[PDB]
Amino acid sequence: IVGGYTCQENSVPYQVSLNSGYHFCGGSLINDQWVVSAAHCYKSRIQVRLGEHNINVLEGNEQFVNAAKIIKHPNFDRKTLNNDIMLIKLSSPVKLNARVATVALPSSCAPAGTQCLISGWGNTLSSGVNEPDLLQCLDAPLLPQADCEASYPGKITDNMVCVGFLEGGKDSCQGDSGGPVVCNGELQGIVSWGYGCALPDNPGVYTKVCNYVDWIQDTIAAN
Amino acid sequence: IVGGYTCQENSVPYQVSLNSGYHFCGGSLINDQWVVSAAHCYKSRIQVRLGEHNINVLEGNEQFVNAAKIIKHPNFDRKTLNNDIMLIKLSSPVKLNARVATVALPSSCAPAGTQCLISGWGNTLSSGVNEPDLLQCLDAPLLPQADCEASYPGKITDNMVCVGFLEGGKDSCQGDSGGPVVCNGELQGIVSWGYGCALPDNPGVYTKVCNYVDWIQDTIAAN
Repeated sequence: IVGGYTCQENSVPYQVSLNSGYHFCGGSLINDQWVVSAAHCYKSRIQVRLGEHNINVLEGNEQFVNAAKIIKHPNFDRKTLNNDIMLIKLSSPVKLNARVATVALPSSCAPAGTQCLISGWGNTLSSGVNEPDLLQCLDAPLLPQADCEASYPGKITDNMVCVGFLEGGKDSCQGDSGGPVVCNGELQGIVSWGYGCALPDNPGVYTKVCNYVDWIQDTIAAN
Repeated sequence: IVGGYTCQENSVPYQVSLNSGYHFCGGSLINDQWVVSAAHCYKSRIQVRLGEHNINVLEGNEQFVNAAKIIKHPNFDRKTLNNDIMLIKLSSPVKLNARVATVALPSSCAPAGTQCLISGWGNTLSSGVNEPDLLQCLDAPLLPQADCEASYPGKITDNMVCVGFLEGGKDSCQGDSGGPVVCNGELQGIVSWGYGCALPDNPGVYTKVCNYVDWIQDTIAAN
């Protein structure tokens, strides 16, 4: 997160860190056994870390669980990052409590103009890299699809949404990938891609989660 | 390397990749058993990969050897990155040949105005991150110490040198760390730090290797 602020400890209780020996992506806990992340965060072994605030210091609220099934959307296209969504079933349910809780799936697609919260331990600089220890938060609005399509001529599908500021300075960045944008209590987007980080006229683009609620539900049920 | 070009295959034969399960820094082979890298690339287990061109495809010229002793400069200061130099003794000597060869230590400190070659598999973008598969090369001059000190008021020691372009656009970046800047056949610098990557007025700064030749020699001899 570039241009954000440190989240109050465990105030984003559905945020998880996906770790392979190091944090490489974030995700959202949607029930006590399933996590939604970006299909481009796929790795064959993933340890999911919940209850995290400082990703590097054991603070005493963490639960670390291994992914048992990691399911990428069957139409995920690696080249356009269309359908960049993945589901991870944990190998055992987690203990839901104050610092570890669920986020709701969307009842409808949020309108342009909605303020959302994006969070993650991803890159905090618009040039070079600096990985933060503490979870970062960003308040940012959902942008009109016309503004999204204008920034990325020919690359935005109906499954992608832009969130951010066209003047730049504040955005998600590599490492935030797979994590949440929550607007009015529901998961509306997943951090997916953008050109650079926090650049003028290059807003971040997010998987539009209200397009996948049937798939997320079919898949949890069949699994 | 931002703004560079793909090196001809195995034309930088002293370049090595330091790997912990992934490439995280570069270095230079200075004899058949010792590698010089940046002290900030220190990890307790390192696999050194030599003969590399595509860091991701076995091409048939690689030699992969484990580090046996990893020695950081005793005055390395983690906060200012002063004395950012480290020596790695390989657990067995490598087979020196066309694609795996030594680079010479400096006979004197190169003058400002010298053209050098910097290489590495580090970040290729000035905003966001993109790691390349193929080794990248950059031709860049050594800058006057006054220009270096002017860009970074209060942070340049006598052990640091700037290389690059004050207009920005071309620079080394995270991941190139620890690798070589060679000028007229001798290792003159080690990729160390800079603000951002390829930004106007923020040239990269490098450990000045001609200040450490006695230490490098003492240390190889005592070990």
